[PDB]
Amino acid sequence: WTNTSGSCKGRCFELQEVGPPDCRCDNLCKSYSSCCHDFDELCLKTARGWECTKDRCGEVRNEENACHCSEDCLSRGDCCTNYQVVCKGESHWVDDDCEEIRVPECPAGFVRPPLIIFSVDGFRASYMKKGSKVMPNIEKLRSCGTHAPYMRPVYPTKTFPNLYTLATGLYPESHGIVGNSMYDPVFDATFHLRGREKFNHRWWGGQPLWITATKQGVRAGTFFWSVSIPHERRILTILQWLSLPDNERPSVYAFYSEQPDFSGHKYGPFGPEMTNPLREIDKTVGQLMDGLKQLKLHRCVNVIFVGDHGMEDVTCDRTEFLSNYLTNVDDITLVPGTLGRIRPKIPNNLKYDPKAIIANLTCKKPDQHFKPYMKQHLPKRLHYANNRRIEDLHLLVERRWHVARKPLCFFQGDHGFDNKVNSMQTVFVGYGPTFKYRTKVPPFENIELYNVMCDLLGLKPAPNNGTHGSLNHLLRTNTFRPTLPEEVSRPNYPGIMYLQSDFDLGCTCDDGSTEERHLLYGRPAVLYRTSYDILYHTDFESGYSEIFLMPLWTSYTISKQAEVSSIPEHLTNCVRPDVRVSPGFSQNCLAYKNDKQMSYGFLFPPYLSSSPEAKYDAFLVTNMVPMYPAFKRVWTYFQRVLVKKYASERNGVNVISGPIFDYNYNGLRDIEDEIKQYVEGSSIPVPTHYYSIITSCLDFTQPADKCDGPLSVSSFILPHRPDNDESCNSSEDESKWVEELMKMHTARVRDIEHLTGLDFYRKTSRSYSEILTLKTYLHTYE
Ligand SMILES: *[C@@H]1O[C@H](CO)[C@@H](O[C@@H]2O[C@H](CO)[C@@H](O[C@@H]3O[C@H](CO[C@H]4O[C@H](CO)[C@@H](O)[C@H](O[C@H]5O[C@H](CO)[C@@H](O)[C@H](O)[C@@H]5O[C@H]5O[C@H](CO)[C@@H](O)[C@H](O)[C@@H]5O)[C@@H]4O)[C@@H](O)[C@H](O)[C@@H]3O)[C@H](O)[C@H]2NC(C)=O)[C@H](O)[C@H]1NC(C)=O
Ligand SMILES: CC/C=C\C/C=C\C/C=C/CCCCCCCC(=O)OC[C@@H](O)COP(=O)(O)O
Ligand SMILES: *[C@@H]1O[C@H](CO)[C@@H](O[C@@H]2O[C@H](CO)[C@@H](O)[C@H](O)[C@H]2NC(C)=O)[C@H](O)[C@H]1NC(C)=O
Ligand SMILES: *[C@@H]1O[C@H](CO)[C@@H](O[C@@H]2O[C@H](CO)[C@@H](O)[C@H](O)[C@H]2NC(C)=O)[C@H](O)[C@H]1NC(C)=O
Ligand SMILES: [Ca+2]
Ligand SMILES: [K+]
Ligand code: NA
Ligand SMILES: [Zn+2]
Ligand SMILES: [Zn+2]
Repeated sequence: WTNTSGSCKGRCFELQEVGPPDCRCDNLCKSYSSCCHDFDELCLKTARGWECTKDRCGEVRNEENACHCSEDCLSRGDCCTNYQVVCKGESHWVDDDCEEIRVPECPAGFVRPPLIIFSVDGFRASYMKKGSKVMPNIEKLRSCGTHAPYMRPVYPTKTFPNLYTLATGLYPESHGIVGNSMYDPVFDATFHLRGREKFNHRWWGGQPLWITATKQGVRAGTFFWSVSIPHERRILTILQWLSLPDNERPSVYAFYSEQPDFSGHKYGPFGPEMTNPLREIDKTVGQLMDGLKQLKLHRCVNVIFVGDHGMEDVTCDRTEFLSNYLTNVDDITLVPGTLGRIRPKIPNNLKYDPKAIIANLTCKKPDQHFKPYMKQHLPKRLHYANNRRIEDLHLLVERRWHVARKPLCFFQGDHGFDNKVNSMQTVFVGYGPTFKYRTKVPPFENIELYNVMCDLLGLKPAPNNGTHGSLNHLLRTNTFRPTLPEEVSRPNYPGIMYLQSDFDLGCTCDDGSTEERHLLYGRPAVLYRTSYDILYHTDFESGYSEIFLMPLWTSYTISKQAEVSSIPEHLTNCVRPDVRVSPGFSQNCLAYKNDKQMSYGFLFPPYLSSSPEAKYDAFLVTNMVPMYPAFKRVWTYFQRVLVKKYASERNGVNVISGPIFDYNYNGLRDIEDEIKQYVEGSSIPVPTHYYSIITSCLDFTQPADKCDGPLSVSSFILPHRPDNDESCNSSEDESKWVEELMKMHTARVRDIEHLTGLDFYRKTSRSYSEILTLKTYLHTYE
């Protein structure tokens, strides 16, 4: 019980936490039914609006006014933000020339630059192109500070998952807010945007920035604002807190605006109607910046202007209905819209038939505007599977479309789609002493920001999914010095030890300076305890695992001019024992011969051997990996057509390929116990995915093998599946569908590192920070 009888006299938006029985005067109160009886009256004044007019200057203070223009307002910290411009002849901040801020210029008593996070909902990256004509304050922040052309949100590209990702540095599958709506089968409870259940702390994982700050003795303003509190009041409140005594004043602040999202939904992202809400947000940024200038803080504070996701054109007319595919949709619950998650309407309903459902949803219309996935099959770059609140059955929906359960307008915009979709990209600008001046940075992912916000506040981040140091290039100071992970397992370098006669595998073949040409960036370090051998070859090098019986990685270089050659018919089924590696640590062809479903492929492609002699090396048993015929369609096209195409296009490429095991879909390297499938009758483990990392010189005029400067990388994590049901056009020639599949499964090098326990690019001429940026890069193909 809370005693509402008390008063918010001299308590408005107090920062001190107040529990029952006493009543509150903070943001969470209206929201919690714990406000004092005079909260609305004392704390939410509106009288006379938000701006000083000439006729108010010098006024005697009336405590009923929303803000003040009286002579004492400044030391009281409650002037309207435009007070000085109107009453003291000062200029608006936006009208002042841009000037580099080389060090914080802070008033007496400020020990470090405060951080203000100004978050905007549904701010599409491309809105920035409207420029100073529509958004002059934001344009000044953008042009004079540090900006990315866009920032990538997490999937699903909706508000709750993204704002909490900004706050924690975690993927939704790890922080737990996997949607705006979710069902937790263990709680047997439902979380909704609307309603009180979301207030229960059990839903919220990881450690958000405000808790991290507080635990390290750094004070935070509110990161929650009640919907009933107008934006102008939010800004005045922040400015009031910044005027507090040294021993009360917070170091970190957040502002949130539900615009331009609301208007985007109503009018669509390209509507002329979007101009007004954008002007309104800019006006709010102006109030903040004018207010800061009034406090002599405009060259002291670091300001982050950041969005949660973008906005796409989505209308009533573009809705797929599940009732068109399934006979009884009244028996399922669908989280609908720009994504789909399906579960039985009755929890744990035994008649739920997910295999039959997926079958009826797979490639059933030519123009089908979604694709069903079991969550383990979703592209790994989405990191969207390892949480009990994520339904097994997912629908990835095509941009511009909705999926709904059945047919049983007022919106023209929506978002939630695959986070590499252009329309979903959002904004990032950093301005202040700690950010660089007039600097553009490449796009980056929102998971990276928590680390940077900790850097800006002198905090040590809780464990998270950012790669700390990968954004050092945004900062003038406060950068994080990363340290190389130490290698855990040193390799063996086995020389010859066996004779062909020593081998009984069922295999038949009916007929320096390797490290220099083929390992351009050093050997990958193995960051777990295991046993493996380096193997050298004219055309390739590998780290062969004696445990998993195949390479952990195979590395090779292909020159721009490289020749593509066939596999001679007499070598079609050629597999050769490797006299460097014991028969007991080798695969055997017998298992393949006997397994009616599983075939094999090679990591280094015989198609790219330098000579007919060299080709024989590609047929070694130590280059062989288990591949379903379905996967082989993809892999052969990749080995035979695409790698060469890349070399020709990029002036040579260096390729590192290998297996990934992630049977429990947690995005991390499986241990032996977690592997669940082997080649028939054998102990040869079956990868869930195969990766390839393709590196070249960013300066394409230089060959990959003689690159003096920054690198260019594209990588993939291809799902190893027994069919190509994912690819609706796979009945056609590989040239009509394989690249499309690969693009969907693009990946960061960092993603591969998590999944493999390997550490790449340890011997380069670049800084460690640059390499970390490279490893976080995602080639999106948009
Ligand atoms: C992205 O970055 C994160 C953070 O580093 C990595 O996630 C971590 O993975 C490790 C290794 O697998 C896990 O270690 C295990 O820890 C558990 C005990 O964990 C409990 O206590 C910790 C510390 O207080 C807490 O963070 C954990 O929180 C999980 O569980 C909460 C309660 O149910 C839940 O509210 C929260 O959202 C989180 O759930 C997520 O993780 C669990 C696995 O723990 C998973 O089942 C769930 O679906 C969510 O994904 C928890 O209370 C020990 O018993 C083990 O021995 C082991 O040491 C970390 O717990 C885990 N941390 C978090 C916060 O998720 C990701 O691997 C990384 N991803 C990638 C791809 O790199
Ligand atoms: C570093 C932190 C980044 C920003 C600070 C702001 C919040 C940090 C908070 C994380 C928890 C946030 C919980 C949500 C508060 C806003 C709820 C909201 O107002 O939803 C608006 C609604 O349109 C979203 O629906 P939609 O995704 O647009 O379909
Ligand atoms: C709820 O709050 C009201 C207001 O503070 C409390 O009223 C006071 O109670 C004390 C204790 O007997 C009296 O001495 C005061 O005269 C009251 N003050 C006013 C201004 O009303 C009330 O006691 C609270 N209810 C509780 C404590 O259960
Ligand atoms: C999958 O789709 C088929 C139709 O293509 C559904 O089968 C129909 O539904 C009922 C019950 O099975 C039959 O009486 C109809 O004759 C079938 N229609 C056709 C056109 O053959 C099947 O029910 C669907 N499965 C699911 C799980 O929804
Ligand atoms: Ca795993
Ligand atoms: K076979
Ligand atoms: Na198919
Ligand atoms: Zn949003
Ligand atoms: Zn929205």
